[PDB]
Amino acid sequence: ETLVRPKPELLKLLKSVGAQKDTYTMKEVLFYLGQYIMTKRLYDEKQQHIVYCSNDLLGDLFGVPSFSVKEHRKIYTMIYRNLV
Ligand SMILES: CCOc1cc2c(cc1OCC)[C@H](c1ccc(Cl)cc1)N(c1ccc(C)cc1OCc1nnn[nH]1)C(=O)C2
Ligand SMILES: CCOc1cc2c(cc1OCC)[C@H](c1ccc(Cl)cc1)N(c1ccc(C)cc1OCc1nnn[nH]1)C(=O)C2
Repeated sequence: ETLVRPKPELLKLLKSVGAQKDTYTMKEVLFYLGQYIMTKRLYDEKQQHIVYCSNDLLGDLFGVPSFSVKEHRKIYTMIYRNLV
């Protein structure tokens, strides 16, 4: 139920995929990031689970060049780095 306030860069990213809010549940953040990954085609066509964000704003925000979507605890850390 927790509402979080994204830092400026993550907030702009969320707004790029149609987010209209100031604060978000972690669920909404994950949905919007998933939409971002889909729209920017940061997932690989052939390779399961891996998101390639090295060329992308997302990579700048997360501080990694790639990650697996299976690693939920790591994903939470990467997002929380970008929350107030
Ligand atoms: C209540 C809503 O919850 C979630 C929604 C979404 C995800 C995880 C969630 O919750 C778990 C933390 C993840 C995802 C992973 C990491 C981030 Cl940086 C962003 C989004 N995703 C997603 C993105 C890419 C790929 C290849 C599979 C995905 O998703 C199936 C998948 N996820 N894990 N295995 N398969 C979404 O499109 C939305
Ligand atoms: C109550 C919160 O729980 C946890 C949170 C986190 C982790 C483990 C947890 O609990 C298990 C010990 C682990 C991690 C591993 C060891 C330590 Cl020395 C520090 C952090 N991690 C994490 C860090 C780096 C990498 C490359 C992957 C990670 O994570 C994979 C991963 N594991 N599960 N999903 N993704 C986190 O970013 C947060």
